[PDB]
Amino acid sequence: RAEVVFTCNGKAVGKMRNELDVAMVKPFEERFALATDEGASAPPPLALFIAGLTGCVMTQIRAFAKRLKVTVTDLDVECRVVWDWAKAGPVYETGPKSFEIDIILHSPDPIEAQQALIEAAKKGCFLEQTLGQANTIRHRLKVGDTFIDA
Amino acid sequence: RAEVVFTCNGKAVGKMRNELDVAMVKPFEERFALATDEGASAPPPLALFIAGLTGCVMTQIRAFAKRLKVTVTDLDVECRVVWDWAKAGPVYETGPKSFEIDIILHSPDPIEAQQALIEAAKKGCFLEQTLGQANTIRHRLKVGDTFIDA
Repeated sequence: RAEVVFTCNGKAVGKMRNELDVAMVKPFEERFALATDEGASAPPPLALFIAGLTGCVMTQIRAFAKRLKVTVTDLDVECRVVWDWAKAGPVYETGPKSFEIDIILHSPDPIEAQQALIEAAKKGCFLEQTLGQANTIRHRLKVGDTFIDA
Repeated sequence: RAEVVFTCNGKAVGKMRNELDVAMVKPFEERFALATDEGASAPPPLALFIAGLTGCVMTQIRAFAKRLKVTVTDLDVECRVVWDWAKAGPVYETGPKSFEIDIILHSPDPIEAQQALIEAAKKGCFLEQTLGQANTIRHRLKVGDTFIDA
């Protein structure tokens, strides 16, 4: 199994800002400091993906906590995603292997209440709900003035 | 159908750098300039996701083009993703609605060759292969020194 492994350790700061410490772990080790927020050399694509997923989960936890009667302090979310690849003639093909999200709430509330918040956050999180089902991506290729299926 | 809609227009620059012009379109309009690369106020989580997806696709196109005998110039990739939400008691639940990726190669090669490159890029793209299947995300909640399922 040739693997690509990313992790993200997210920490809640400010009102809605999440500071996302992303690392490639395999095939080699690199770190990227990213962030998300709500209100109003570049990293590799999988770093943006894992930061997005971690930030999405964190955002829903933070948005829903008071509504669901949970006090959360110094929220930390740790996410690990594993993919694998295989040779396919002159190129490679890929797929997902595992997704893990560990959540630290520092909450004074019942565990049942904390679980309700995590469940609500899972269903509120656009990206989690996307990842939980198969999706069809329509691809098209420009030819002249038109786009054909590709 | 209450929708959340993001777009990304990606442009290839440099050797592997992709400049990703992301917009929220619904529920309101915001723009974010992002980028990915390979070698060696913060945006919302869905902006990082769509930038990641667009950058992943572009990276595979660029990595595979010469290997598959395709000349690509001034690569541009346009991606549109639509989700929807619905009320669920005191909170909301979400899901994916549509994914569209339009590719502009400016290539002097046969259309069949360009399609082979796009197909190879689809299978090489970690994120496309992730999105094409259902995934299980294991969630855990810290309790004391241990993590329980959540």
